[PDB]
Amino acid sequence: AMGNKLFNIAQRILDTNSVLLTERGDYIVWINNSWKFNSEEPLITKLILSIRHQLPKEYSSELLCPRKRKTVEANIRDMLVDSVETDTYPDKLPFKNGVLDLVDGMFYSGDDAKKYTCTVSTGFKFDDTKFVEDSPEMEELMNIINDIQPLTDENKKNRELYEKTLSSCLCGATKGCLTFFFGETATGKSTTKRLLKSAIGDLFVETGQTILTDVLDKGPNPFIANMHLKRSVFCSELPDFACSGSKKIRSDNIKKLTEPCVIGRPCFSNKINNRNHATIIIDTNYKPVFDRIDNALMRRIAVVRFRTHFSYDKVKLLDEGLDGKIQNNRYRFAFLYLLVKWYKKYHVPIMKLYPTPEEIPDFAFYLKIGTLLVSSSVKHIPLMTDLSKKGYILYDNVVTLPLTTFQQKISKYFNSRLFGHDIESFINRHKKFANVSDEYLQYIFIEDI
Amino acid sequence: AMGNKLFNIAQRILDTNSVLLTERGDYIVWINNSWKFNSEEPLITKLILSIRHQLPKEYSSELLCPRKRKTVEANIRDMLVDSVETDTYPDKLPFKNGVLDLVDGMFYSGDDAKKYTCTVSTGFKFDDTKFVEDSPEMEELMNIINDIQPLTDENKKNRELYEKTLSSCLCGATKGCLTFFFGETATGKSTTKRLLKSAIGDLFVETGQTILTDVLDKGPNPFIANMHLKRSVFCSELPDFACSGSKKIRSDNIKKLTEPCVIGRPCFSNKINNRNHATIIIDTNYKPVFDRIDNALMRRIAVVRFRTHFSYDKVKLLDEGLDGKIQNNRYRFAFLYLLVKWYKKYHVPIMKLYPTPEEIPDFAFYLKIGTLLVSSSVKHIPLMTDLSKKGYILYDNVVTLPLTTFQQKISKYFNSRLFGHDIESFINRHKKFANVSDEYLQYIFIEDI
Amino acid sequence: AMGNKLFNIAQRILDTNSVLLTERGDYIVWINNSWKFNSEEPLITKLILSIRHQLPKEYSSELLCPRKRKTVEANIRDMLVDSVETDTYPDKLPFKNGVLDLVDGMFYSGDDAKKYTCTVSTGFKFDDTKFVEDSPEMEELMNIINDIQPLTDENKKNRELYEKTLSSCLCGATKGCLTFFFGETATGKSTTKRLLKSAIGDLFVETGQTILTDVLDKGPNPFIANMHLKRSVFCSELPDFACSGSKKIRSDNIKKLTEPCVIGRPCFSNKINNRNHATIIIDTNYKPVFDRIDNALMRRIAVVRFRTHFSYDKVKLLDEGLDGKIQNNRYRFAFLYLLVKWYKKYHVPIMKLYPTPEEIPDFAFYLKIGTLLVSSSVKHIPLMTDLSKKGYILYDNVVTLPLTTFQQKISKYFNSRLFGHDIESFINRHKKFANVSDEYLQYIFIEDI
Amino acid sequence: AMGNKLFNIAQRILDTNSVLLTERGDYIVWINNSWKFNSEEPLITKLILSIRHQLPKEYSSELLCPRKRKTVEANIRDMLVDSVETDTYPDKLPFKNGVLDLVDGMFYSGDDAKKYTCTVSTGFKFDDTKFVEDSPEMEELMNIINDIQPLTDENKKNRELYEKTLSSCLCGATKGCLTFFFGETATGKSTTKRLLKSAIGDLFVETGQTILTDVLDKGPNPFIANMHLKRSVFCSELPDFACSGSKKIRSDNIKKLTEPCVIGRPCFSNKINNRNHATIIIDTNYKPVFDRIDNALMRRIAVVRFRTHFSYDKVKLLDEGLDGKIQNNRYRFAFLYLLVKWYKKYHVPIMKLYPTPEE
DNA sequence: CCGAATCA
DNA sequence: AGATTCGG
Repeated sequence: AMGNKLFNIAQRILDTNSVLLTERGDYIVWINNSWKFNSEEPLITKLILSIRHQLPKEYSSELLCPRKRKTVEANIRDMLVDSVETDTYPDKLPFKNGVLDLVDGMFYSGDDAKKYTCTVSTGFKFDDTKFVEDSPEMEELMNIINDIQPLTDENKKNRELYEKTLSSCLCGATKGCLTFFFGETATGKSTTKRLLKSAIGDLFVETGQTILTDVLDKGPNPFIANMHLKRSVFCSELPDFACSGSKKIRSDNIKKLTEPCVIGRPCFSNKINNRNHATIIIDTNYKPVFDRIDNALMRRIAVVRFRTHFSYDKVKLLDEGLDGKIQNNRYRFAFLYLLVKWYKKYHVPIMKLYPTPEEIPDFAFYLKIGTLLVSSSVKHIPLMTDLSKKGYILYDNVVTLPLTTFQQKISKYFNSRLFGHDIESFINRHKKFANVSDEYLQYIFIEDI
Repeated sequence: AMGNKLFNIAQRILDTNSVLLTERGDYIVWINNSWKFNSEEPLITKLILSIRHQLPKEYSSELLCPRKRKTVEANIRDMLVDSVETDTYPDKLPFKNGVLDLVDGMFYSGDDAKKYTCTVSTGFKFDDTKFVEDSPEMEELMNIINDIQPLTDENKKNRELYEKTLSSCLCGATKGCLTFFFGETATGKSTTKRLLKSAIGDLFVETGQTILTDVLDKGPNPFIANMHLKRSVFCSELPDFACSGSKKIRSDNIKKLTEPCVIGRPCFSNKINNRNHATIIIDTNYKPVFDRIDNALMRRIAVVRFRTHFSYDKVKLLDEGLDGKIQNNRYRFAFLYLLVKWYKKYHVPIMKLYPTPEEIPDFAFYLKIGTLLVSSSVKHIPLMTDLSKKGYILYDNVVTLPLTTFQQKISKYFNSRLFGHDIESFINRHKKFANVSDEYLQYIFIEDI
Repeated sequence: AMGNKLFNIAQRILDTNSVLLTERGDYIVWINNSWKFNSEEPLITKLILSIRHQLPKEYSSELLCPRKRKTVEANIRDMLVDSVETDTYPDKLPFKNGVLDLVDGMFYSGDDAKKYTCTVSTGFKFDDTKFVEDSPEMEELMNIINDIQPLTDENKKNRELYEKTLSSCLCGATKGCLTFFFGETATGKSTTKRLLKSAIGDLFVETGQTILTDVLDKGPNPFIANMHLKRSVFCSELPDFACSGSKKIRSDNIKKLTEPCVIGRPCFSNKINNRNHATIIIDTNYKPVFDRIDNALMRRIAVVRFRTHFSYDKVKLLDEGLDGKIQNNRYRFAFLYLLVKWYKKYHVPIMKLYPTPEEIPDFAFYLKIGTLLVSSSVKHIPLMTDLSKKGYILYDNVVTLPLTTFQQKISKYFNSRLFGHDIESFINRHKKFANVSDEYLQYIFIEDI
Repeated sequence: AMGNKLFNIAQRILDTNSVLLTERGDYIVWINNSWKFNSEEPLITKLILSIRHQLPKEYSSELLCPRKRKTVEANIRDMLVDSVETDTYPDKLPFKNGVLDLVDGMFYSGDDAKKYTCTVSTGFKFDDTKFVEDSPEMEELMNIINDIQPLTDENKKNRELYEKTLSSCLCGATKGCLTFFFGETATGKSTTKRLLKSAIGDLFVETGQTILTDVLDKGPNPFIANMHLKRSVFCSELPDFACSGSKKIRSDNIKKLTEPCVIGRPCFSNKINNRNHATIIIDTNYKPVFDRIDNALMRRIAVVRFRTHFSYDKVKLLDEGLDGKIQNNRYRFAFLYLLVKWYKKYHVPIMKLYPTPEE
């Protein structure tokens, strides 16, 4: 009683694989060299209208009927059963004209880009003519970057880490180590953030201190929903941690933002499985203080220092008109080319995210403790023969140092007053009582081992 | 089994580009020289009925069928895939008869106005005959404005800032610096607000103190939904900040209302991406007090003082019948012409929004502190040779002044009693402890540098 | 494939302009000499059925089909594009039989009333036979009103203000000055309220103290939705303001209820633009106390005193059976005729709403202050030659009087103990500190000018 | 392309006036001698099916089709324009079999009851056989009432006021003076309340202290929404006023519950204008304490004292099995007859509510 | 293939 | 001069 040919048209459309069922139970369409997607409005009908010209005239004429078109859309929905997931590759950069590869630097379009299923995109059309190195904009932006981070051997490690972070901003996979941009106000962090935002378009997203000092998994969370399927996250506006009224960075939150699928409820929808592919960068003017510090957190945190003010390692004047050029996307393609070059230099063929926690006072204190306070163990029991005369008493098969002796000897390596709050917090977090008073921390000095 | 010509009619309609798919997934229509839009009811059918006369009789007759008309509407919906965004230009003033340019003062209509995609409009038809300068209404309104803000050299900067703010009320872009209307009751702020509202019609919107002292991003927020795609916002009814029971202006809220797309959930809809193009003006009778004060906030805030009462820099009598004339829109076109003249004088070709925070007691205190308490740095370490004898002790490579010395010397420049709460709050927000008692603030006097 | 004549019928119907598209995007119909309206159910089909007899038999027969009737309704919806606003005139009184003019006292019906677009109505049919002056009910109601408000020269101003307020209860425009009904319990305020309610039917609406002491703009607000497009509002049940546990009247709320379109979200709908055409009257047994007092509020507030008890300026007995007559609408048309007469006496041709704030203790205190404490200005600087010897010290080009002197001299005009809380609140709201202790209020006595 | 006869059938149905449009924008139907009403589901189709037999066979066959029946319903909706208000008379008592008049005591049914438009009803079928005076249940209930309130000259005023309040519980108009039931615990107030509830069926509604000490007009208010179109409200559970933490009775609330159409937002609906025809009775064991005292409140308050404890003015034994008879509706029609007799004694021809503030 | 029934 | 089915 209906059109048999409509199912044939649906089958032919699904042969092209122009519409796919996402793992989240959503539908995507391949229109205008882009994987367009909208949960609110099914774009299947729009896809049918787009690809009607790619079909015999006997079928394109039938597709003109909205009723028949909706019938074909329903047929496609029914046939599409396997919820095929997307956005697997981390080395492909989508555009409004297709996909650009980060490996060879070759940009794909049309069916070449259709082989890649990218739900999001950079938000603008790709232009290879502007995507060149021998351009005045490229040279100007290189000068700007050198101003922000000098190419000096003292800053060579810091500059290289900054370049690696910027290259990893293009990564489509999880970030295994958080990056901190430390410095003073207007040291180039904001300029770098604006340049990255202009270069990557819709892939950019920024947030404040909310996710860093508050529990994300509490009812709906717009921040987590926005951060899903992203390329880079900027966490600016941190408070004076040394002063009262400022919260500490929650290590639990930092460890939460390190998984491929970070949990968090969206608004009036069930999309808790938020895929985390974004490079999270923290902008601050002060050295952060964390509520909890451990080896895992120190291996999840890297710090980049900005040491050149623009009126430090150097002082220069401020360019007022450069902000307008950034807002005009004059250096967008130059920044993109620089990021591609850095990605090839560093992240080709494998992503690398190494931690640098030694640029934080509390982190440095904990690192020095760990280098000097290796935990007691059964393997350290045979050392009791030499450690008995040094105050270390064997308590429950553990080499234990008295709290008084520990506090006396911790003033030799650390300032007992500068680290007084830090030392007290570390003790309270790691002290144990023998009976009531022979308080000990299950750590051993290497000076006595 | 249906009409093949219906798709041809849809194609011809979309050739005219009379209907566009917004970035928010909404549909707009170009009817009666206006970009009409309604999410609740799709105006596509109404657009088809409007433009049926612009089509051959073979097609206009077919469009008379509501079923065929809905079929063509569905075809248009399917063909429209690219969610083209609108309202880009900040220099175009829409009307019910078309678009008026702020650059050359030329008003466009019909297809000339169709080139511009304005979702909102002034809410009334444009009239060039009333849009003249050599009119009695223009002279009367100029006299009224001079009464509100005298053309005196003492008030010349204040008057010019007020004129710049009024001209920027026509801006279709983000406001980079909040404006404060400070004064006493009935000093002309309400008259100016009413004149602007009558001049700009639907583009006007006003709000209370809710957005200034409360967190906007908390579930649904009607205020943010209303403020989207606006031209000017008035924030009146501020409390006595010096007295108890009155909240402080949240600097976080002020910084939130400074982005092109301010977040905030509407009512039973997903339009969190609220575009902010409105000039936010704050009406108050008292000098505001902020919970947090920083350089960014002071660069985001400007203050305009009203110094002429109407029974100050001058005192005059009250005109009871002027309110009726304002409500009758007698000076609507005169006010519009004055705003166009001011926009050409100031904002042509580029918008300018400079901060004036020095008209606020706490802001003035913080500005004087910043001029006198430049933060310590490594660049200031070589000054330790001269600063050691002046009480500045080098602590962790930071030039640190004792809290006692800081409090003693802050009474020389500031009244230690008048600013006692302010000084204490600043210290608590910016003090750091050396060990327990050598409390310091990482700032250096210039009298000793 | 459908009926071409259906569009012709729709065109003919829209020629009559029997259905109009409101500014709020709603549809109204002109049925039974009334502009019926319902957002929940479109009355267009009912209008088509009503006016089918006003069409040729070739069309009335076609309109009998519900499918064709719905088709014509959709055609009318599509053709109706201009969202024409309604309820402009304030001088027209709608009825269930048409519209009564307040200017000439002539009642219109049918197409004469169709020229007027009134969304609301009095809720009952008009009867000119009962709308007469030479009736026993009119004389009885005149006696009742004279009992409530004596026709005495002492109360002549109060009686005239009461009559003006009652006449303005018929106004279809914004009320520029709030009215207060002050007195004791059962002084005639409730009787007047009941008489007005019976006279005006659906146009009446009453509310409690919620809108006076609470913030209206907080999510949904049924009160604002009900008050829209109304003629009169009664705010009764005020607490003992001098005693604890009673909130103060928010001046912000009072100023909010003074605009043609008062904001406020309805329930599960977007009708925030609530048109305010109602005469707001406050019923209380105590003199109100406001959280904030200013010149604008005092110019927005009028007070009417009821000085005749019914067991004051006179004491009479209570009529138990008069309440039944009021509930039977016996004096409805007499009250309507009296209101029309008062409107012609006072509000013809222009509405007049003058403030009388001098009947409130705090308001009287502030009025006396303003008469005695004119604010200092540059125009008052030349008076410093005579004011220096009187304690007025010129501080920052402002004539400043010490707080001690101000408190000493404020006890001469005001009772420093009776107004002690009022004087202290005024000082705290208006005091300024020279350095810490030469506290001043920027106001000057006229005894020294 | 439809049938012409459907509009004619709709016109004929509307001639019978079996369906009416309420003032609240709702529809009511006259089925089984009752003005049935439902906003959730339009009962128009059911009414058409019911009255298809009252029509020529040429039309009943057409009405059998649900689609044609819905079409006729749409026609009726289009033709129904005047939102005629209903339930005006305060002297008519609706039932499931019709309406009983409080003036002459005559019960109406069918088209006689159709002339009366009652959205609500007593919730049970009327029975004149049980509605008689010479019944053992009537005598037993008279004894019970005399126990609750003695027929003594000392309590003659209190007894008469109590009888007037019980008679006014059947009033369909506004209550101009609130009535208080003062005394101690289990003095007979609960028994009288249960008897009234059993007698009046659905027309009864009972609440606690919420509406007496709190602000009614604050967002949705299910209590006020339920109180609409009611005949009597019982407000029990008043706390000890002397003890701290117990709120006082708000005079504003009392004045609010004295208008024909008391405001208040229902839940997810627009029924703010709630008609108030209910005789509000407050059950308490302490002398009331009010936030404000004034003549109007004193002119709005009536006090009835219960002075007979059932283990005061009398002390009698407890009848445990009487509650079972009450719940079995044994004294329902006897109580109804007593209420009608009291209404004729007091409220014929005019309702009367006189305050007693001196108590 | 035309008409009627069934009809978005 | 819904389309589509069923009947002629």
